[PDB]
Amino acid sequence: TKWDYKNKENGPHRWDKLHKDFEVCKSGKSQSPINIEHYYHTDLQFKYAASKPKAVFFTHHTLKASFEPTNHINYRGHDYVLDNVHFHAPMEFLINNKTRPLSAHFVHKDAKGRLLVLAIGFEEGKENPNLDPILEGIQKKQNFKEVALDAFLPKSINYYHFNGSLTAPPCTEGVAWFVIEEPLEVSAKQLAEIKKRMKNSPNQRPVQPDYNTVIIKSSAETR
Amino acid sequence: KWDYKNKENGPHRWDKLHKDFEVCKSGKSQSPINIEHYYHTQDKADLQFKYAASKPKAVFFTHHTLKASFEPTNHINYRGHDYVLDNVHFHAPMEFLINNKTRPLSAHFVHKDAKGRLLVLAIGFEEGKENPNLDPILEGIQKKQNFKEVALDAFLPKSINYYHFNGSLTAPPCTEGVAWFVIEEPLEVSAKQLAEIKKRMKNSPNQRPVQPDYNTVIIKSSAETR
Ligand SMILES: CC(=O)Nc1nnc(S(N)(=O)=O)s1
Ligand SMILES: CC(=O)Nc1nnc(S(N)(=O)=O)s1
Ligand SMILES: [Cl-]
Ligand SMILES: [Cl-]
Ligand SMILES: [Zn+2]
Ligand SMILES: [Zn+2]
Repeated sequence: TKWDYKNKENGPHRWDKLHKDFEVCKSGKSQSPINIEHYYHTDLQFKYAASKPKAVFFTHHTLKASFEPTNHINYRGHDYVLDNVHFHAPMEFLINNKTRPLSAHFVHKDAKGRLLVLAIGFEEGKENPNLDPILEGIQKKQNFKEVALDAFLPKSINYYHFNGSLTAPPCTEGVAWFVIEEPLEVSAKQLAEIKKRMKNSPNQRPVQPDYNTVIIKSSAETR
Repeated sequence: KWDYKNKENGPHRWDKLHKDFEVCKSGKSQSPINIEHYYHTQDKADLQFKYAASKPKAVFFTHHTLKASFEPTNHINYRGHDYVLDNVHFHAPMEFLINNKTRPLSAHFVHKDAKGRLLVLAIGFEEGKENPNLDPILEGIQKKQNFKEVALDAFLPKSINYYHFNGSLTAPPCTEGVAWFVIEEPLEVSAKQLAEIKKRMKNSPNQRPVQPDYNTVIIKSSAETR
């Protein structure tokens, strides 16, 4: 069958049934997303640059932009190369039970195959020029307009870091999550646009059981 | 049948012996680990002890360990969650490594709350002064009924430094979602206590090798146990 976000046979409460591959979606004790609500206050380097997408496409219910392996985040002496950035409407992670209309995930992998994913919400407000090459380029196959990855995130960020899982099947654990507290802005026309291309259909996995995930809250400079 | 020797049933093959033991290989948050990257933090009063001297319901050898079980009269309260102490058992050598450094012995204080959530407390021993606290266990195991009270309210240090993370049981079925608190400060043990303890664990190492670490989030803090 084909996993989706509907309230029926293939929906999130039933991903585990569709494939044995997806069983950890139910049996796992560190599944994402969660409500980030209880945490501790208290080594992250960015190597992003304007990058022309390898491809920009709609896949498995998300708007996805893939990249050549030229961008990295270095964490605790290991490089995690950015594979792709994709979008969720609404945001999957809740910070103290507050949702944003959109979020973006920056998905990275190190040499051992370990995953590090960075999440950040969007706020309804002013236009965000960075969204445009992705929105302009679903429409193309070839020389894509560069995504300003080095301008995308806040210069100064406050983040929550915890151990979790992929928020979509096969829901693999061992994902190093960094969730940024600061919203980016997106216009009313851009959001409606982005939400419409993901078929006016919510692609937000519900909050999963939280087994007292150890979450630290900190801050860093992205540039 | 699972064991710690280098043949069919050893640590490398636990996932193969039973399908319940599959998370022993497939898990992304398996224990023990080398504790070497961690975050320093506040003393948020998260961890409060309600311990008292307790006579073991039993002291016995099971699954390569020497175990003392207790009545549900002892607690750990964490972040507004109460965990009742189930048992104390031993590992030789110590399973969690602190900054890649060895210990000859460790103790795990295994707790379970009403929902079945697991919290385990670990502390190492070093060769030195004799430890009187171990003696009712060494003395109580060649006996079967009346066990001497274990001074649970005295076993741990009054002031502790610990590392807290979520991990797994270090023995099959390697269940994850285990709340680990590893106390950095060691307790003491004599050469005779260490040797007999090992003989009561049949002079056979019951130490799980270190498993892969997927960027485990560890906070380092401190508390007063009494
Ligand atoms: C190739 C790839 O990135 N696959 C992903 N599956 N789930 C993800 S999520 N919502 O946890 O970021 S990413
Ligand atoms: C009943 C019981 O306590 N079972 C345990 N299995 N593994 C444990 S450990 N070494 O992670 O503390 S405890
Ligand atoms: Cl998110
Ligand atoms: Cl230990
Ligand atoms: Zn995502
Ligand atoms: Zn143990």
